[PDB]
Amino acid sequence: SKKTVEFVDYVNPLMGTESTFAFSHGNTYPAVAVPWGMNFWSPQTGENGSGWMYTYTDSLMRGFRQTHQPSPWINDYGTFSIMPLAGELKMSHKERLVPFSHQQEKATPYNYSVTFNNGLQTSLSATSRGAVFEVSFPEKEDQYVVVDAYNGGSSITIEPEKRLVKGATRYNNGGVPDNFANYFMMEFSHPVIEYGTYNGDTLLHHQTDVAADYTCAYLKFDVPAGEKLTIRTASSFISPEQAAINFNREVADADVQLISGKAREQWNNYLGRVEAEGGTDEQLRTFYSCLYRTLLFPREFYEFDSQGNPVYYSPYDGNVHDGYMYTDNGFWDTFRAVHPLFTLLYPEVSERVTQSIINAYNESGFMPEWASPGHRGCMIGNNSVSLLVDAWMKGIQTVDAEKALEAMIHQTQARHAEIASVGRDGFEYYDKLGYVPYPEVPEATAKTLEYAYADWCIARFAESLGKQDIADQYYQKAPNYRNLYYPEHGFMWTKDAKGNWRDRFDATEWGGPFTEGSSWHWTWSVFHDPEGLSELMGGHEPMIARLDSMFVAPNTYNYGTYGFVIHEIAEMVALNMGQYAHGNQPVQHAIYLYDYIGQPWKTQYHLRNVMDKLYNSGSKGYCGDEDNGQTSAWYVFSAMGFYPVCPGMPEYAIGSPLFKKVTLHLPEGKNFVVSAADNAADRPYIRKALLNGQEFTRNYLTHDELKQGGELNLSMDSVPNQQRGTQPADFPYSYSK
Amino acid sequence: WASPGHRGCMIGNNSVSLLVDAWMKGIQTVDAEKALEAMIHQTQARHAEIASVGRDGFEYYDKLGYVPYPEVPEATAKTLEYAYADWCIARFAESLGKQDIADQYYQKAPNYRNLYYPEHGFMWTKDAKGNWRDRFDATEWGGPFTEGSSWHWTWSVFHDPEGLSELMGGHEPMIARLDSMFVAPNTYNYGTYGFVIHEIAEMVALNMGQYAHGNQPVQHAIYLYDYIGQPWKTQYHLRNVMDKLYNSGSKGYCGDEDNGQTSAWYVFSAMGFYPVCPGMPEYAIGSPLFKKVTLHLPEGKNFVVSAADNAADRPYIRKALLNGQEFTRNYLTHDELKQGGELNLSMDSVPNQQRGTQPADFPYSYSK
Ligand code: NA
Ligand code: NA
Repeated sequence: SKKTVEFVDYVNPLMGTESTFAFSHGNTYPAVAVPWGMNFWSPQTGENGSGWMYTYTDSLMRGFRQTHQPSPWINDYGTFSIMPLAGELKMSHKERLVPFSHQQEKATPYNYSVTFNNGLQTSLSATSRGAVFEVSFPEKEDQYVVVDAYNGGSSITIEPEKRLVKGATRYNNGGVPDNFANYFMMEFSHPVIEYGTYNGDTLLHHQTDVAADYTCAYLKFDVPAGEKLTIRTASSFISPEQAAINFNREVADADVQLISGKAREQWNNYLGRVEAEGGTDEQLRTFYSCLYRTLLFPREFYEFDSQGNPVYYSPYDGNVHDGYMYTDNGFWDTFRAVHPLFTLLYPEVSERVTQSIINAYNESGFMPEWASPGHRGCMIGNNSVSLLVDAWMKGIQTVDAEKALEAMIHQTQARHAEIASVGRDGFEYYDKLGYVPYPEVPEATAKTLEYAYADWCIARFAESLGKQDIADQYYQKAPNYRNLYYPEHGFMWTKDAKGNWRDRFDATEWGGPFTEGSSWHWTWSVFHDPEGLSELMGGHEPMIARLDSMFVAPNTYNYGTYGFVIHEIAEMVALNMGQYAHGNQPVQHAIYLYDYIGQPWKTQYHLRNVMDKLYNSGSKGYCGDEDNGQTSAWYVFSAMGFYPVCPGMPEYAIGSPLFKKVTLHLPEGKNFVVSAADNAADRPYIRKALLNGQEFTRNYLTHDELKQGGELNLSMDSVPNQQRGTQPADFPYSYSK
Repeated sequence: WASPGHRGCMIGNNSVSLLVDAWMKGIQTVDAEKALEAMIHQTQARHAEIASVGRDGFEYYDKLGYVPYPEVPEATAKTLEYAYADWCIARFAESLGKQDIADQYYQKAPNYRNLYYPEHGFMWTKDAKGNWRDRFDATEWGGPFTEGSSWHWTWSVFHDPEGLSELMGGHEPMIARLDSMFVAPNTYNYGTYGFVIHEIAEMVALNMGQYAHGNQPVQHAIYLYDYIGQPWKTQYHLRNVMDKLYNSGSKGYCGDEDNGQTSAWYVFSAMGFYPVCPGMPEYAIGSPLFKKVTLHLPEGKNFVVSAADNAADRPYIRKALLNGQEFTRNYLTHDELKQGGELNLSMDSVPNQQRGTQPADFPYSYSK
């Protein structure tokens, strides 16, 4: 039903725009899009070529980009920009610098609007594959639009009499076939009075066709006072003909108001699949902003042909195929919570994503791990397997079982000749030794830990097909994490190919056999077997103590006499020293581990503390020094009250919900409610629970329990209930249990 | 190091810098041939007992392009100091018309590149066989470094900021790394309960020591934004440092005064400009502390830096006139000062991101 404040109204696309470390994979741009849209749009302040496309502290705008960028370091491909200008014409991105104030900027998912200091106003709204702009030019100043087709070998053609511009952009950062291009077209509402092209060296007036390394074109207008210029645009990865089909289907005849309303409706539809009630405006903004961020990637990479059928340009083999393709995703990051969120609330997406993984395998020989748009060398692991198996175990079964199994096994028994992250780096050593050795293989221990998990997923998959021999082969590798636990030191470490432990153990030392972390983080990377990890650590007791040594309260000695303001200044210190590296991948699940070892109240306390202290909805809203936006799905799940600790096992460990109520609108008209009528900032603890009206003491919900609809009714309290959730029957899955 | 005669202390051949910086500014009171002989000898010889007199490890340096560790103590710091002295000698020889000698020394000016560890993005160390020392650690003091770690010493390339940015991946990455050194502290959501809790938080960041003010190899670092397109950041951060890291009381400095050096940084920075690279007669512009400074130079010439609307929260240069003409360069030459005149600055509470961002505006780099 219509509401005064709709879910999309809570979204701030600039949340955490100042929260990201320069040398991380976190994006900072206010994406204008529809969910999973093939093309995104954004303001651009950075130079062409810079992954730092939009920098909040920069006050000069250069263009509005059609972008696909999933990380500043992965960078962009198939990108061009459009830039309206008043007064003086400037062609090169190096010279198009127009001052604006954030006070005259309004960024939302369905429309970005900005008014420059010179009074020129523009806004744009996106469809899946196109966009529409309005431009209001200042009176009595020259009126231009510049189209920038980027460098790397581009072309632009102007047809002034038809008010059309078409072109091809080929800029990319690798991972593309030899015939790669994005074919674009745009239409202007008003007569093109003058026009010209630029080839990176010379501005050529009256010329209408240009091709060079770097190309731009300008159009000059004479829009009458009171009127606005509309620009309609769409692109395709298939051909100029398909770009025109996309244009005609999605943006032809539209003004920005039409596209804006449609995108707003789409966002409200998709965001509204989880309805949060009974929270502050700040909490609602944080939640829906994180959810918006979560519904952007991976992007759909398919298009609908003249017959309305889905087709795609393959970024793996460069041919056009029937069916579905997605891209722009690092599974090493997104298997943990983003794809699990899809399997629950957006399973129609997982249905197509899983098919696309197999398609990429058919087209290239390997499943992707980091793709943008094709195979890119980045990060580690075989988490492609997790997406397939997690979905399969939740009843999302669109791929052929035998083909999927073959692909999974191959991913663990081969590696790309050039790209270490494609397939399994070090598989020969791992199969022989039970671990990947360092310094023989970079990041060996983090790899071993990721591989033991992927092998557990493959065992689970094979077992569910009745292929018990293959399952037992893979279950034999599931405990390989144990092979790197250094008993004298009580942490994961590394060995060379001869079995010698690396000299001078140091739990805090980054790099080497570890990835983006140290043993302090990577020791927790055993989410398929928390019970087996506790065994290594000497039992539930020692494990609880080590978790406690990550989330411990600040020490204020006798200084708290100055007030409660003392414990706040004191809490900063632990976070700044980084005892808990919120966002660090191998410990994203760690707060939930208390659910497995008998003290769920600690999960409840710490989770609620993190949600309150490390998030807000503003420009620095991903507060964790180690959080560069990657915890968006983590926040959505955690606010709802539960989290997929081990994808591939259809279970969600229970934390503590943020709102008085969330309602999940699931397939086939089923609704699942988590109600917490007496929830409050100082009432993080679950005293009692009813599941569908029956006393409920388990520390997890199954996917089936959610999917069938119903209600988890929680009685929240300010003190923990130490008699609840402490029995072995209450604990979620472990391989060794 | 002299007190009163030769004393074994510290490193480098910066005697050469005193001679060359003065010479290139027109101070020429020594025999040119004798000075060149002495400079060359300083790089080709070492005192039998005192490591800091002459060039410790010169044999290795000339052969390998760097001083190796553990063969020579403090090898990486020495290499970086030597690359700069060699650049100075090249400048001197060139000005005398000795182009061959100049070219031989200019070939050594880029030796700083030989210790940049690409995998890690910091200066590090190699042994004589060319093997990187195991267990890289950017914050590890001692060994191949002195009075600092790679974190500090990575910035010790005053004769070639452009070439340093090249190693780092360009202007933007170098900006990003400077920004992290000078970043204001993270206050999470604690900003609500109190304030300036941000001020208190700043003191913690300084206790931690992200930017080691006074630490020699990074003294110039705040001025580097002048070389890479964002002078407004130099302006903001310099003024912050001058306000927060100095006072006139008994605990007035953040570290050793050092024979006028920490003191001289403050004097230059308060006047509005700083000699990033002695031996090159120019001064990178920062942001003046006062509404006016007048320098009384030789031959009755006076140079004025005026900033009539200067104030504590107006650290930025909106606009400048040099001797009445629009001025956008991020440096003044020694000749511009010496001849007398005025740099008239319009100060502002917000940065002017359109000013001083062009290649023509950047000061000297050997690589440019
Ligand atoms: Na952050
Ligand atoms: Na705004």
